[PDB]
Amino acid sequence: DIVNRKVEHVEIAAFENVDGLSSSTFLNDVILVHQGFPGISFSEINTKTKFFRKEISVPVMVTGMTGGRNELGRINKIIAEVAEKFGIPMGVGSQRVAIEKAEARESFAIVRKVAPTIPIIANLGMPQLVKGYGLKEFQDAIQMIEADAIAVHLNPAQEVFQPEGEPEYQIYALEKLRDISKELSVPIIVKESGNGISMETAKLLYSYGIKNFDTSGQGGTNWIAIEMIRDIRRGNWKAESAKNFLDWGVPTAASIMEVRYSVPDSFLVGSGGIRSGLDAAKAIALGADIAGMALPVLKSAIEGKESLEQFFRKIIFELKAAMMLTGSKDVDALKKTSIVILGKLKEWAEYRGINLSIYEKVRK
Amino acid sequence: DIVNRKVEHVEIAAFENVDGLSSSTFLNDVILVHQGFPGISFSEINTKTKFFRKEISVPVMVTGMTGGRNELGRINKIIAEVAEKFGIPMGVGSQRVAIEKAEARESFAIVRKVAPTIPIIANLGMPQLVKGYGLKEFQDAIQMIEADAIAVHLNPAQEVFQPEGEPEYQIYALEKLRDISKELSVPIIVKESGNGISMETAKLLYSYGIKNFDTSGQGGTNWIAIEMIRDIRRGNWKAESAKNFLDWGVPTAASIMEVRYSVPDSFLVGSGGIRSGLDAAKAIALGADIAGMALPVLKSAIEGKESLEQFFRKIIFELKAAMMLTGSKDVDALKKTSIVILGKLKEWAEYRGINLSIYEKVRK
Amino acid sequence: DIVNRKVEHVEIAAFENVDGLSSSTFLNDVILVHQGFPGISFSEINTKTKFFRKEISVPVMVTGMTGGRNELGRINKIIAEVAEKFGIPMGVGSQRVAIEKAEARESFAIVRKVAPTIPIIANLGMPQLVKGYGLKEFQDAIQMIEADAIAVHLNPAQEVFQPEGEPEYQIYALEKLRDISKELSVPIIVKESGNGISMETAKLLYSYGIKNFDTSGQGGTNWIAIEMIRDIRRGNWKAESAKNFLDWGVPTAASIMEVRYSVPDSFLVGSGGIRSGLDAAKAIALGADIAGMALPVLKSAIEGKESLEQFFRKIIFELKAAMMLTGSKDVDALKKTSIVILGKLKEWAEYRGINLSIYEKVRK
Amino acid sequence: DIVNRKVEHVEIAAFENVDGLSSSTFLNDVILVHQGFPGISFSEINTKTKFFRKEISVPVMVTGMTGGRNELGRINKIIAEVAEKFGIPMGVGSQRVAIEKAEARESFAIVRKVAPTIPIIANLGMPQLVKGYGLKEFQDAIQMIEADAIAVHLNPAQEVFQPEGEPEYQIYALEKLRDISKELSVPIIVKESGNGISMETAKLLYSYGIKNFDTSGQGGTNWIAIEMIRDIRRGNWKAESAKNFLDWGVPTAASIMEVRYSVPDSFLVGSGGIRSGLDAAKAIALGADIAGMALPVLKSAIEGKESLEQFFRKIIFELKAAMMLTGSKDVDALKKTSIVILGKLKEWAEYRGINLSIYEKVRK
Ligand SMILES: Cc1cc2nc3c(=O)[nH]c(=O)nc-3n(C[C@H](O)[C@H](O)[C@H](O)COP(=O)(O)O)c2cc1C
Ligand SMILES: Cc1cc2nc3c(=O)[nH]c(=O)nc-3n(C[C@H](O)[C@H](O)[C@H](O)COP(=O)(O)O)c2cc1C
Ligand SMILES: Cc1cc2nc3c(=O)[nH]c(=O)nc-3n(C[C@H](O)[C@H](O)[C@H](O)COP(=O)(O)O)c2cc1C
Ligand SMILES: Cc1cc2nc3c(=O)[nH]c(=O)nc-3n(C[C@H](O)[C@H](O)[C@H](O)COP(=O)(O)O)c2cc1C
Ligand SMILES: CC(C)CCOP(=O)(O)OP(=O)(O)O
Ligand SMILES: CC(C)CCOP(=O)(O)OP(=O)(O)O
Ligand SMILES: CC(C)CCOP(=O)(O)OP(=O)(O)O
Ligand SMILES: CC(C)CCOP(=O)(O)OP(=O)(O)O
Ligand SMILES: [Mg+2]
Ligand SMILES: [Mg+2]
Ligand SMILES: [Mg+2]
Ligand SMILES: [Mg+2]
Repeated sequence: DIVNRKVEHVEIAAFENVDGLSSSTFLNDVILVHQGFPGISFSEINTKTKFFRKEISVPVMVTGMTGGRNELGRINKIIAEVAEKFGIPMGVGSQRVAIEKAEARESFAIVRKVAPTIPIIANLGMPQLVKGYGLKEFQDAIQMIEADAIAVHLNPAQEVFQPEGEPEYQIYALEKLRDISKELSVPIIVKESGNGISMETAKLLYSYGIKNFDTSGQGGTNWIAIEMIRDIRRGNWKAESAKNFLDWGVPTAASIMEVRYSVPDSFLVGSGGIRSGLDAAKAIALGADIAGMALPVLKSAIEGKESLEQFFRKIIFELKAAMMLTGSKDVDALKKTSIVILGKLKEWAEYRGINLSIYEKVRK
Repeated sequence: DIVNRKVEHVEIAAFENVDGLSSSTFLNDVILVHQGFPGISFSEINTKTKFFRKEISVPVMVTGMTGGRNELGRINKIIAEVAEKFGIPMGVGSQRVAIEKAEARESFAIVRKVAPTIPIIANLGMPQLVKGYGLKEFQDAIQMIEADAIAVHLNPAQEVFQPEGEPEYQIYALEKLRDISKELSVPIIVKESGNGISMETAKLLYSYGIKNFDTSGQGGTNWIAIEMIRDIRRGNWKAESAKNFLDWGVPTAASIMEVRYSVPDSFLVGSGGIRSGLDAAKAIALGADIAGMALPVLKSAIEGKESLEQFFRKIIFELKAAMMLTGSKDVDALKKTSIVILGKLKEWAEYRGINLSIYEKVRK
Repeated sequence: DIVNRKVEHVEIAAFENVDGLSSSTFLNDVILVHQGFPGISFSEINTKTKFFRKEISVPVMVTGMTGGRNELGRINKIIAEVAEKFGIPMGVGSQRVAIEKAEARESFAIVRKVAPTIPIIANLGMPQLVKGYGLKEFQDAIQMIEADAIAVHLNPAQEVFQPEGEPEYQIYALEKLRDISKELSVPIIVKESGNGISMETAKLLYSYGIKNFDTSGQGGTNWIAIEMIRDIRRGNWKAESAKNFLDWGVPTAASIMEVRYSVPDSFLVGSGGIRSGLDAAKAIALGADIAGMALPVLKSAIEGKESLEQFFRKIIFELKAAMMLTGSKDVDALKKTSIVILGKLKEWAEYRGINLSIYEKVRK
Repeated sequence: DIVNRKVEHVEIAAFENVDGLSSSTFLNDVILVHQGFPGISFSEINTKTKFFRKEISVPVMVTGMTGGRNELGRINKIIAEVAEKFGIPMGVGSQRVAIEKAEARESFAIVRKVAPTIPIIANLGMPQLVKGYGLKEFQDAIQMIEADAIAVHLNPAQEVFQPEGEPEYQIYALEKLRDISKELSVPIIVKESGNGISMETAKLLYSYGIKNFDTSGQGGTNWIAIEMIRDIRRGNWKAESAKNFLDWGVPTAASIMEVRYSVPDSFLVGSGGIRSGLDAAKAIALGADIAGMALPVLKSAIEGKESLEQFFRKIIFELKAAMMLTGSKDVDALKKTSIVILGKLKEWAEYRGINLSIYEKVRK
């Protein structure tokens, strides 16, 4: 039944109209300044970067999506085996379903069988931490895929509108997380899920020892829309209310600025509606260390292995194009390349007290 | 004939295109910052608040609308009995028609028969104060429904365009109001009716001892539009002139900022185009103490009791969703949650000398 | 043939699509703050104001349009006799045609026969001043209609695109104007003709003794569009070039600000796209002493006397509505009522060094 | 085969939808202030200006386009003979094709046979400097047309997406350029090709001794779009990636401000989407010394000699119209005429640290 929600999520995300529905990343408000004389050759561009203790080929990761059933495991297999080939890290979806059901385990474990070298990121939800999960469940999630890190997701907006949702975000959960992190052999990443991380949330998490963030801002997969659709489907009246919240959240670009600014030493994944290598380049230039993608990887993987390989080729070419055209020889150079911030994003930053001058210093 | 206007008002408001016609609340310019870690559970959210000497369940009121005839009284009865059930305060429509016609009284009195505990708010127009109404008429309006307060409405824009309108707003009326307030057993609220309260008007009313305001800004029911339609109907040439004023007024959001800023200790209802619990949450976060609704309550009540009950359930769920997602455990926390002000509202505030820093301190 | 241009002008302005074509007044960027308690009664509003040595009923004038042929004279007659009835001043069109042709004189003179008391404003073009017109021509224009003032029009944009146009605006013309003003028994108003007066032009004219200005900004009658159409008609290739300049000029609202700011003691007509009494009210609140109108008076006059009477009633009602709703008892109060400046007009003012604070002081 | 790309470029530029495709010049954000009293006569307007050691009739140049084959040479012939007649300078297209193929030479040389007096500008691409071109190749390009200057183009964005592209922009190329300039008898202009010059690129080039720039910003011919179309045509998957970059680059207007500000003594060509004499006037008022045009000259030349003559008449009239209407008697006066900067251009400048006050001083 949790396994049912799992297939339904994939089905709605993949096949319904939920990508950027009534929402925005604000990334149109970010412009990378063109350099007519780049000072480099396309072929000397170096996209390698660090991901904790490993080196990755490209400053992009696939963020967590699925698992919990055979056909979900075969999607995970395709994603893992292509991510392995391209040298890019992969998060799996929530492993709750596999803590609850032993039959669901193989759909996660397959990932490490087929991807022995890339970083693999485990996944559990924050509500489970308030509902009995602790050290041993985290260790199980980690060992199940020989994870290099664990992502703990924030999805209170999704939980609020989800028919069987669990909107339990008591502070006790952070106390528990902080304790768990003491004993864990791998780092914790705290990621949102379509609604973004603000400076108040980032500072709170940091105060409990969290140093690794994944923005997952509005403007990509709309998880309120997905649950709205699940509510429409089962005649649940929360559907009409969900519609009022479709543009709820911190836009990806605003979230990147907010996290980088409020916690300048954070290791930061910029994700939520990254759809091209240009999006990826903007997210990095703005302040992220790596760009995250989920939905377009799902849709490609469903079409097949070769389709997903072509997808990654395209993303990597686009990223390098944006590095070439900004004179950025490597990832560090891109992080400090010249940008323009305009429009609503500029107004957002101004109101939120993000001094642009100190901002520019911090992102460089 | 006044009773005729009363039915015509309800009919045009309920069934014609007058809601936000060529007007705007500016509430799109207000964004509540999403908190990925709320620090609370949905079920611990407390929406109780004070309304003068009573406690109400939810920081929302139904503002005054109707009365004056049987079928208008049956609408009032539906509204009152549902408002009683939900623990929310209800204003009635103008009681002038019931001061003028004894047959109209029951259509107001029914309200207190069916709603013994909730705050009930009386209603008289400012133009009547200029035209001979005094203490006794106020006392009659109050006792008629055992009111906990009286609303005195400002509708000069409506009166200007109304075929039988009375645009008499001499300053003498305020001297009279101040005198009446000395002797009244319940507080006075001064409310607008679709065109909003500016700082000049708020400060003027305050200088005369008015401490309780209801913004009723532009962006919701368009009363100039209603009278334009009444003019079109009777071939009155004022109709074409009304069309030029459809976007006349202070937008609800700007009016909330203006009243809170210029009279920081005011008890403030934010109303005019509040259509969801998210609107309600924005209005409160901006500076209102409670959100007011009229038109969508009318339209639901016309459909029936159960329809109105479902409407309030939806509003309350949406409000609590916005409280959850900003980490607001109670109404006081919502009043000081993090916001972003963008666009035309920001430009409005800047021109009007609303220092945003002192504004943030004042709204808390 | 000049008489032909006169007929063609009226015909294109009245019946073709040239009103606000690809242009804007910026008046949407000006908002009059609504006062829910005006402090006045509609019937005590006083709209009287000064126009040089005469009193006028309403702070509105009909600006110069036509004359030069019988049917143009009958239009002038209708305008004059209604303007006389309403106590509002009337400018006539360019009297060049009547200096050049004795048969054209009656079409101007009729105006004073039918309107003995209102201010009547003569009209000559600046290019005529560079081409031989002097004191006597001015005196003839004045005595022809017993004028209370003379308007000298600036139309370089129109002259550039006009098939038989005369774009001669040598500085010598100003020396001449200054000399002529020494000897003239009535004041000179310098007016534009759809393209507006900037601060550089206003200060220049002031340095030569001009104190009376009529903005005639872009956003109403588009004179470049009129000449474009005349060019299209006669296969003149200047038509395609005119199209590139359709949005050329200082917007009416910007021009009012610019003239009031740069020449604070000016007597100022705000005109160019004034289409309602609300437009008129905004223009005066912004800084004008009176609002000017041409095109909509033309279109009404063509329909007839009664049609023009209804038009003025509508304008006057709308003005008084805007005065009522801002608590403006008289024209002086309107000149200092509260406004909001937003959008492009705000950006225009900022770039042009119009300090908003000193601006508010100067207009009040 | 390079000859083939040459024909294909002309064909796609002339006949496909690539002019301002998903791009913008930002020139709508620049407004020349209208002067109702110009202080001059149309006929006294002087448009003559300096182009290195020659005088040209009009502050406009045809920037480099084509050559390399007979039919391309006949286009160059038409352009050269009309440019000669109008006294305006002409750049030729890349002469690489003529260094590589002796048969291609006549298609460039024809230009000087038919245009003996106007400035003629040679052309070579920056990638060729990293690939073996040096002094002698420059001298050959120059002598081939008795050039008065050489343009070295920057096209890294084009090279990235070009099927046979050469995205080699190593810094060594500037070292070489600086050396070559020591020994060359004519000055070097560095020009972009539809994606614009930033302050970082301008300052870099300046640090290597480059004093003459041609902005070629986005908003006109979209070279990424041209290569996208060439990619679509040959089934190259880079096509989908090109689509993501269609709005990549510095908008012409922004580039003019950036180069003028960062290198205040530069000799500056403002080009990229200059389509009218009004565009030309804005570019000069903004900070350019001359306006450049390519695409609309190509399209006219393809129609014929008389068509191109009419095109230049139209451009010249529009320029003089804009000078008339700003009171600009000559090109120096236009360079310091009053402007307003609004919108995205204003935001661009602000973020990039272009102080508008020091900007106004520098451009005047
Ligand atoms: C079908 C699907 C399932 C997902 N499930 C999870 C989950 O189990 N755990 C998690 O942390 N994020 C999950 N996500 C959220 C993504 O990891 C990501 O944060 C979000 O979708 C925004 O990125 P995108 O716009 O590139 O999809 C899911 C995404 C998709 C499309
Ligand atoms: C049919 C109807 C009649 C109304 N009559 C009154 C009135 O008698 N007195 C009053 O103060 N306001 C009256 N109102 C104005 C409302 O109380 C409220 O201020 C305004 O409609 C804006 O709120 P809304 O957009 O939620 O309707 C009326 C509203 C409606 C829809
Ligand atoms: C048909 C017509 C002819 C006009 N001719 C004259 C003219 O002779 N002299 C003059 O000063 N302005 C003349 N005007 C310009 C107007 O006085 C006015 O400045 C301009 O039309 C802007 O006002 P509007 O938008 O209300 O028309 C003419 C206007 C119209 C509609
Ligand atoms: C068909 C065509 C070919 C071009 N080839 C050249 C080239 O060989 N060298 C060069 O420097 N620029 C070349 N350009 C770029 C233009 O000179 C100019 O910088 C750019 O097109 C922007 O101006 P526009 O928008 O007026 O076309 C070419 C332009 C066109 C339309
Ligand atoms: C986006 C995302 C977190 C989707 C998973 O949400 P979920 O609440 O269904 O996950 P759980 O299985 O952990 O409850
Ligand atoms: C919005 C609102 C005040 C509608 C009632 O206006 P009205 O002038 O019809 O009310 P009265 O019966 O008090 O005159
Ligand atoms: C708007 C306006 C001045 C129209 C009259 O322009 P015109 O050049 O036709 O007038 P003249 O008869 O004075 O030349
Ligand atoms: C715009 C422009 C420079 C077009 C010419 O680019 P190209 O790379 O084809 O020129 P080359 O022949 O110099 O390579
Ligand atoms: Mg969950
Ligand atoms: Mg009334
Ligand atoms: Mg003329
Ligand atoms: Mg090349």
